[PDB]
Amino acid sequence: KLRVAVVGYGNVGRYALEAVQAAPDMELVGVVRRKVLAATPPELTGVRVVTDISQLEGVQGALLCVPTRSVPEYAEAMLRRGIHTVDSYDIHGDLADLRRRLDPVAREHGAAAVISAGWDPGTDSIIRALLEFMAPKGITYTNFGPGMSMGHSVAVKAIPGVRDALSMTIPAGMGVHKRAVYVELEPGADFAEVERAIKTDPYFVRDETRVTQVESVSALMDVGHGVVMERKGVSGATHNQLFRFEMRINNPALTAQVMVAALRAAARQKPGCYTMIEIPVIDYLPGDREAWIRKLV
Amino acid sequence: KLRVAVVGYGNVGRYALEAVQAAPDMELVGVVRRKVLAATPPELTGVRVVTDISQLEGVQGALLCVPTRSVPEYAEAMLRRGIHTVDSYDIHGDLADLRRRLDPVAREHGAAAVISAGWDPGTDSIIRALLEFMAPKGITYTNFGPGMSMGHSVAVKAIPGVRDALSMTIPAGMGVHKRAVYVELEPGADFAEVERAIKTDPYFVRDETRVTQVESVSALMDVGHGVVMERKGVSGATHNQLFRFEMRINNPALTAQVMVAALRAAARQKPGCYTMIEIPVIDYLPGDREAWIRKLV
Amino acid sequence: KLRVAVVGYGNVGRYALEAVQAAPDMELVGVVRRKVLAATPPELTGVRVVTDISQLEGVQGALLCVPTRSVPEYAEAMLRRGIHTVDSYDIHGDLADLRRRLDPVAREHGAAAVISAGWDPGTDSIIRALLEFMAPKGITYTNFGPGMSMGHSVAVKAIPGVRDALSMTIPAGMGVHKRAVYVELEPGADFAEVERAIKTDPYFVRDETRVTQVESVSALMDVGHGVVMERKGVSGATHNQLFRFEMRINNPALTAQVMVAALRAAARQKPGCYTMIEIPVIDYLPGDREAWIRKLV
Amino acid sequence: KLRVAVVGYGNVGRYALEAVQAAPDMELVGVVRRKVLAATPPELTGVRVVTDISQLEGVQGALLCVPTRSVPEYAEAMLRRGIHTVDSYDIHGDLADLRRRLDPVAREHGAAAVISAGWDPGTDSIIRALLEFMAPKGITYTNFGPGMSMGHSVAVKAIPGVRDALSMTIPAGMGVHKRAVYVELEPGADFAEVERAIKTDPYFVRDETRVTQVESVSALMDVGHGVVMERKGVSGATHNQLFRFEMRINNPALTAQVMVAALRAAARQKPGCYTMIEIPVIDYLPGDREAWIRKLV
Amino acid sequence: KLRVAVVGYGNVGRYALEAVQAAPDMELVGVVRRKVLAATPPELTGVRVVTDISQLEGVQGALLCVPTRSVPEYAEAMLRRGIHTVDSYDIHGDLADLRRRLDPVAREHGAAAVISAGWDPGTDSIIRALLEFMAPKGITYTNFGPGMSMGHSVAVKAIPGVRDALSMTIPAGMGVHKRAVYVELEPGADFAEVERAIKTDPYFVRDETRVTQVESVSALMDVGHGVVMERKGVSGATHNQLFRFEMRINNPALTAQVMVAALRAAARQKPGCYTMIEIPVIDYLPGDREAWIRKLV
Amino acid sequence: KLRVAVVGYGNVGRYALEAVQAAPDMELVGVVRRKVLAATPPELTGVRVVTDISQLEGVQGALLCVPTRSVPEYAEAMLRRGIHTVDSYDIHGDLADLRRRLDPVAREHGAAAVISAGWDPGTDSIIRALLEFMAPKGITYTNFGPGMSMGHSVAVKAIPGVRDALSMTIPAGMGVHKRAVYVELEPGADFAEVERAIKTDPYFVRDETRVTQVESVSALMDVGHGVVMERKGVSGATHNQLFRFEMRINNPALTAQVMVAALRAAARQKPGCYTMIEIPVIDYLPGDREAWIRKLV
Ligand SMILES: NC(=O)c1ccc[n+]([C@@H]2O[C@H](COP(=O)([O-])OP(=O)(O)OC[C@H]3O[C@@H](n4cnc5c(N)ncnc54)[C@H](OP(=O)(O)O)[C@@H]3O)[C@@H](O)[C@H]2O)c1
Ligand SMILES: NC(=O)c1ccc[n+]([C@@H]2O[C@H](COP(=O)([O-])OP(=O)(O)OC[C@H]3O[C@@H](n4cnc5c(N)ncnc54)[C@H](OP(=O)(O)O)[C@@H]3O)[C@@H](O)[C@H]2O)c1
Ligand SMILES: NC(=O)c1ccc[n+]([C@@H]2O[C@H](COP(=O)([O-])OP(=O)(O)OC[C@H]3O[C@@H](n4cnc5c(N)ncnc54)[C@H](OP(=O)(O)O)[C@@H]3O)[C@@H](O)[C@H]2O)c1
Ligand SMILES: NC(=O)c1ccc[n+]([C@@H]2O[C@H](COP(=O)([O-])OP(=O)(O)OC[C@H]3O[C@@H](n4cnc5c(N)ncnc54)[C@H](OP(=O)(O)O)[C@@H]3O)[C@@H](O)[C@H]2O)c1
Ligand SMILES: NC(=O)c1ccc[n+]([C@@H]2O[C@H](COP(=O)([O-])OP(=O)(O)OC[C@H]3O[C@@H](n4cnc5c(N)ncnc54)[C@H](OP(=O)(O)O)[C@@H]3O)[C@@H](O)[C@H]2O)c1
Ligand SMILES: N[C@H](CCC[C@H](N)C(=O)O)C(=O)O
Ligand SMILES: N[C@H](CCC[C@H](N)C(=O)O)C(=O)O
Repeated sequence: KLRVAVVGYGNVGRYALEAVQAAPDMELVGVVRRKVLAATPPELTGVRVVTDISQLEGVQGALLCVPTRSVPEYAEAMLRRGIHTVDSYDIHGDLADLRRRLDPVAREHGAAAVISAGWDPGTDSIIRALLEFMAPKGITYTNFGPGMSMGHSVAVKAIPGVRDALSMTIPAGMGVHKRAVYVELEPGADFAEVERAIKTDPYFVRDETRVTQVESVSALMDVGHGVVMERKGVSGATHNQLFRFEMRINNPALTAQVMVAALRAAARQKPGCYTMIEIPVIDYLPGDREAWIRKLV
Repeated sequence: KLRVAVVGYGNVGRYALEAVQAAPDMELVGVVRRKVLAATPPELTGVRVVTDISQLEGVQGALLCVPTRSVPEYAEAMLRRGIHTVDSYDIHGDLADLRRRLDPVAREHGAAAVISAGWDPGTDSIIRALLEFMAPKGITYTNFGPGMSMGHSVAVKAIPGVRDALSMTIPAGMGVHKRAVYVELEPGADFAEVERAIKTDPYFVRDETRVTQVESVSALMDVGHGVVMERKGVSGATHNQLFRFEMRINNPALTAQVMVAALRAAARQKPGCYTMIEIPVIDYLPGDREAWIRKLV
Repeated sequence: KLRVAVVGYGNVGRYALEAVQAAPDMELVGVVRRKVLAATPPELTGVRVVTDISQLEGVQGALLCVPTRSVPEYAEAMLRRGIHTVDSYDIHGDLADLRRRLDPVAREHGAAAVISAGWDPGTDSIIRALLEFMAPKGITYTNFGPGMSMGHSVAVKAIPGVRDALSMTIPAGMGVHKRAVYVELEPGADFAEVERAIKTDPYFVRDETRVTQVESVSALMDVGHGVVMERKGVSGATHNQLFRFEMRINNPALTAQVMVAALRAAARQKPGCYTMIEIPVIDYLPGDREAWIRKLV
Repeated sequence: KLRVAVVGYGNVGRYALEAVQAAPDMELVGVVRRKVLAATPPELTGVRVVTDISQLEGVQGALLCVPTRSVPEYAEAMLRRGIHTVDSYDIHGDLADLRRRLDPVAREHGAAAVISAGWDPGTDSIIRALLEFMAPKGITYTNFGPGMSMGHSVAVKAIPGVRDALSMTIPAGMGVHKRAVYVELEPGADFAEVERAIKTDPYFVRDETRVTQVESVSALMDVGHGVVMERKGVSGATHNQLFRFEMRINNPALTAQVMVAALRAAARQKPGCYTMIEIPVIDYLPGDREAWIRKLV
Repeated sequence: KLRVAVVGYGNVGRYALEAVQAAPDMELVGVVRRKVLAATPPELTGVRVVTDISQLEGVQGALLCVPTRSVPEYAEAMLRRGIHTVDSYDIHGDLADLRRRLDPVAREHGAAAVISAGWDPGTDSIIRALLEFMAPKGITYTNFGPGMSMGHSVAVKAIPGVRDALSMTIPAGMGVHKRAVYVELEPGADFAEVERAIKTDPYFVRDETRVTQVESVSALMDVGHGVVMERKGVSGATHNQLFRFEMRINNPALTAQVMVAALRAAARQKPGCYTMIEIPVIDYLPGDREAWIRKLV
Repeated sequence: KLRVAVVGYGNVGRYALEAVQAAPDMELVGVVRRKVLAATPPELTGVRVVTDISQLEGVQGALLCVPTRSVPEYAEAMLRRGIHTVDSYDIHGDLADLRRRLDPVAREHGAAAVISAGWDPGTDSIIRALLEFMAPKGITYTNFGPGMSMGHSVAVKAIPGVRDALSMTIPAGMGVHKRAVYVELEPGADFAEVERAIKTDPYFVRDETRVTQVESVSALMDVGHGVVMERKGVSGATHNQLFRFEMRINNPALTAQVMVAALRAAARQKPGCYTMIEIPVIDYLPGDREAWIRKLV
């Protein structure tokens, strides 16, 4: 029923299309791309592809599957048209500001926006909140990898001279990580300059980063990723409460599925902007509540 | 700030008291017990203890730490007084109905009730809900133990002729569980009788149960418990997404802590009755939302 | 490049197509299906689809992605046309016999056939052989699941009255397995008779099998599967040598990828029929040998 | 049976003898040592021990259990006498070159040579090849230890001044390793110079190496070793395929057992030089093929 | 039966009190504190609390739950009074000397002293001793954490300017540890100064230490800790024997419990001073030996 | 220095010989066998083998490596000659009686005896005692396997008609085990009768046992074994204390090494009989105590 459009046909966008088609409560009106070539990708045969969302039926919701750094602008554009929006904006240091920014825009145009709705930020944030209130005193650790960071990869591919890139995240334990970036340079690019731009990027300035040039990125790339979140803390006055959550998943696949759920929820909220911990988890499930209560609680 | 009362001073009740005292946004007005002897238990020295909640300040919320089967009547009594209530009612097949029964009573008295707010039902429910929407197709398994089930223990304890009892839950894998009950009989009691009663209790009727008489239950009892929840499912059209969540904790201590977070949440809801998946996870955290968003998302 | 055709567009066939397309030394000529409807599934847009392999260019090799019980007939058909063939025939009981049956047919038509080339039988077989000669004395245990057995699922779907079916394999440990079948019955079929047919099928008669009728098989089905192969044996006269191999993979995806490698190898062999342990592992890698030796040995 | 001689009665040689004695298809003709003292070690009682392979019956195959840096010369010597040879040459850097060097010598004398046939290089190489074709895209990580590297230990023992030495390999993760060397110095030798020689030896120059002088190497030495080989890759176009192989074994025991199997295979090959991935796995099993197919595939 | 006194009411002291009360063969005569305020802590309601052990019954044994560096003087004082003593003195390099110093003082006053009786030193020592004689050759590694070190915390706490502190121990593997100190400073204190003092404390001088100032230590502190002890060694002439021991426990609670068992043991020894490996493990069990032999051996 | 004899040259006995030769504080005077053939086993060349201990020098201690059921009689024989004795008598239900039986015999002849000194009973008993006093309330689980039980194997080999046997122990979790016995029958034996005798044996009457006839036991036999002992209990009043100990070892190898340590200890005790929990663990280590204190505590 909910009419949706996938914006940005990249990694997450391609899985988003599949997530929307499998969804029992949604309808894929079309796909919004920067350009639409005469050669139609196999999986888009029979799918409406356009350069502007307005040329797409009566779109009520949009999955913003574009680069994180482009999320703010797209989000505002869709919101100003009264279209609910979901994105997986992953900059932890700024998403709280983005929410305050989109809130009024969303409210004034009678729509809802759910930002940072991937697995991290996203579902892992809900997990961190659970662990936070289950054992208030202590420390939580979120260890990523080994795997591909779609966000870091996009930032490297954005560097001039980079034909293609793979940003891998390696867990060093205790919340600390190391990053290995493999770059496929364009003919004429200067490795040293590309290395400088990578390490200077805010995405990379806080972690030990190692850049290596390679002949082929696709030969080394696997979009799989994972996480291990752990907490050793106190329940009331009771110490040594141990919690552990782990995933070994297809990064883009899970992100897109989560984004779909967040949009299902966005369409149920009062106009405004939300992060995933501000929405009752039942709003992420399709259909009436009763059945989910009996099945899950 | 929030004035609270712990109702029922047993296992969970003891930890509930500690959980409330450690919470930054709550004040423990007192403890409600069926009886108050002249001999004051040490941890209660300096704590108001009465047989009726009416003799306690201006109690705004109450943690119902009484037997599961006694929860319905207690919740209705506190609600009819305008007191928010939280309980850890653990009968999965019935809780949905309990929610529908308490909803109107809660609403008509301007109060909010959060039922089944322990770790399972409770937080494990929120977890199951996440796994469900992160990968809509497939199967989720919840394996408990090895550990003590406070609920099953209470049930056995109530049986006539049982001086004390320990109900252990053993994980057989794939969601199947074996139950081992260690019962300490009262002088001159019919074992075969107690045994028969145990096996046919709705709490035991569905699982493979073994009963063994022992000289001392306290010599064998440890209130530790744990869980392993797993899901192998499909995100969109992408198969083999793997998720795993595990806990190894003091059972009653976690439950009491979760109940505390839930009551905090209850005081923030519109009058009515809710299960934990019907509340935004951030309302379980004390204080303003903004800081929690920067820290967790 | 090796001109290749995919026979049977089911689960394995779907991934097989993707496997061939990604292969650097192969060209996908077309797909052979029992029938070709006017409605072209998206992924087959631009792909030649016929009902007889002879209407496909100059096919040199064929991937028999048909039901295991149909493999012998397809293989002979293909072999009699000078086309190398590969299948994932999974009946351990008599695959050795199939090999003896196809050997002369393959030799007399100047073609090679590599049978039972999935992950088990297939790659797991090579692993069992290594374990076997690395520690000649002791016992090997191959534990499957939890996951979907594509072969058992196909067998159940073939029973009259079954609309759709899922056969999951559960590891009981020590090489023992339990099978849980979920069936979506056809309007009118009798559960009891379908259940009897499933339990007595040669695929299930040797394992504790449980059958359950469900409303939706697709809601529970995930094609992921896995294995844990272990061996505690003797090297020479030195006891307690410990080996362990494990996989958590997309079942049909891996099967098809292996079939492509097996076909690559098939084209390099003398005319005849082989199992995977009768072929040097290097023949499964594309291109000249030298590079793989330096990279892998 | 295949008449076999063990060349080099060191660690590997000792287990090699036991491996041959347990082999159903082999006969131990004798052992070749640099010298034969009048004091016969217990285990060699009844075993013919000479200084030149020609004084051994009619030896058809030889296990070169000599230092890796001595292998090329021994292999050629043996091959020039029409004797099939097997070694565990472990220098990954140029074993491919050794193979090209021995190929003609082996072919021109009608004998077969299987080089680098230990567990790594050796069996682990076959495993890396399988992983390679099961999931063509992604990266493989081979993590060693904690344990004793027989090869690095031999190199250290060869340095002037070293009375005895132990070189342990420590897994740092992601294919990275740290090496901890324990040396028992000869009366008078200088630690600083021995330390320098160790650290700059080609065996150690590529890894973070630490050297420590000890009073007794035998007190710390255990020949056990292990490995964890992992791969997260793509099958066809399906990402996140997870594979893991692990062993906890007696290093030299396994090495010698594999060498025996490699020699068994060597005798079945056309004259020439091979690595283990160039030989069908079934040639490593004793006796007719049929039985192994039924038992393993 | 055995009349006991808990000396020092801090972390371990609190649990020591609980440990003594639960022990079947002991009576808690009282608690010795440097000061006794009019405000009686709830758990001490009904417990005799004094500033000198002479004001407590006929104390026969004392648990010295005071800072490690204060243990020597306290032990000598209790011993000179004929009181058996147990402590958890954790300085590994010094304890042997402490044993030689307390031995005569203990003997000349007809008392027994068991030093360093926590879990490490203490029970972990007994464990290391077993692994040592079960496999005499090889190496044992003791990896602590993640968790809080009561000892290191006390040390930091004592530093001038530190209001409160949390010393966490992180396992780097192979016996190496990283230390993370979280310090809550007193108003107007020099961080760089406190930081400098910490890093040079004998407790910290040998390991990689990081110091971080925080607003609240209690918000981060959890007294849980753990350990993983492993040994790969030789039993006789048989290599690769693998042993592994792990604990995940409430640090101060286990220590207090072990100290209780040790004191029980102390009252059973000939006058003098002992470490835990110098006492038959059965003297740590209450009551007659016969039953323990039937139950444990 | 301590002069020792190995009695019974079977599995444990052969490793016992090696354990004694590696021991720094012992001397192997000889081996006592029921018979001594003209053909000397390789490893006994240079070792004195006789049919009666009296023909062995000045034997001060003896390792009784004979069947458990023969231990009582041998133990008494050696003790009556003033020879310390060690055995690995594994019948848990009776060893407590055996101790009371040997005690007076040992004392009257001025010797010491350490019974049930293997790994279980033996070192695992010491482990169980530690866990018992570290957390008094709770339950301990000892899970064996998969592996070979030397004791059960001996009992089956003792059955008339059994040419050779392998008794494997499989862990079913929670202290429960299953037993798989593989028997190689003599020509003429009756499988049914052998099966009856196996299942009737006290060694097998308390566990689910399955007997299978096979052509070769040596083809399936691996003397490796292991254990996982776990405890979830209370330290004082603190619940959920988690402990876990695991071993993957050469069964006979470890048993013999432990027996050697027990004898080293036996020679340090006052005349009498002991189980391993009645001896300070330091007495199991060679040489002066001081060094072990500084190294282990
Ligand atoms: N858990 C999380 O929160 C989480 C997880 C995974 C991913 N993510 C986020 O997902 C974002 C996208 O990932 P991806 O791998 O799909 O990236 P991608 O493959 O580059 O796809 C982005 C698509 O947006 C469009 N696009 C590219 N550059 C653009 C630009 N500069 N301006 C406007 N549109 C542009 C393109 O689609 P068209 O060519 O069709 O226009 C492009 O294919 C990442 O930045 C990452 O931060 C977050
Ligand atoms: N490791 C292993 O060795 C291993 C692993 C996985 C799978 N396998 C084998 O793979 C086989 C196929 O699995 P799958 O999941 O791909 O089955 P599937 O999804 O049912 O597809 C089989 C295809 O075979 C073609 N076909 C030809 N004759 C058929 C017939 N008589 N009945 C039904 N279909 C027929 C059909 O394609 P068209 O409609 O296009 O004609 C059908 O879609 C299984 O039987 C299993 O034994 C082996
Ligand atoms: N996976 C693998 O591929 C793998 C694994 C394990 C070991 N290896 C290889 O095995 C090789 C041997 O290991 P090891 O532990 O058996 O060494 P070792 O204990 O030192 O024995 C080597 C034997 O070689 C003979 N020898 C002939 N020439 C020699 C020389 N020039 N210097 C010293 N000895 C000489 C000696 O026997 P005589 O005294 O009887 O002449 C010596 O005992 C290592 O170099 C290692 O690279 C490979
Ligand atoms: N496995 C082990 O061996 C192991 C494990 C855990 C802990 N420990 C040891 O336990 C020791 C104590 O730990 P904790 O956490 O209980 O420390 P704590 O919380 O500071 O308690 C020590 C108590 O001793 C008294 N005290 C403090 N400073 C003193 C001083 N300067 N002189 C005399 N008395 C003093 C105080 O009790 P009053 O106020 O009542 O006088 C204080 O509460 C640590 O030093 C650690 O080394 C050893
Ligand atoms: N943790 C433990 O407590 C533990 C662990 C492992 C083993 N064990 C015990 O070790 C015992 C022996 O194990 P094993 O594998 O060495 O058995 P084994 O291989 O049969 O060796 C026993 C030896 O004693 C002699 N012997 C055999 N039968 C005898 C008889 N009926 N009367 C007198 N002597 C006899 C023989 O030596 P000769 O031919 O040289 O006379 C025989 O080789 C087992 O019963 C088991 O209970 C205990
Ligand atoms: N921050 C983690 C997880 C990022 C997940 C998602 N934001 C992505 O871009 O892959 C990383 O560095 O891998
Ligand atoms: N009771 C356990 C361990 C026995 C260890 C030792 N007593 C043996 O005979 O192997 C079993 O059934 O395997």
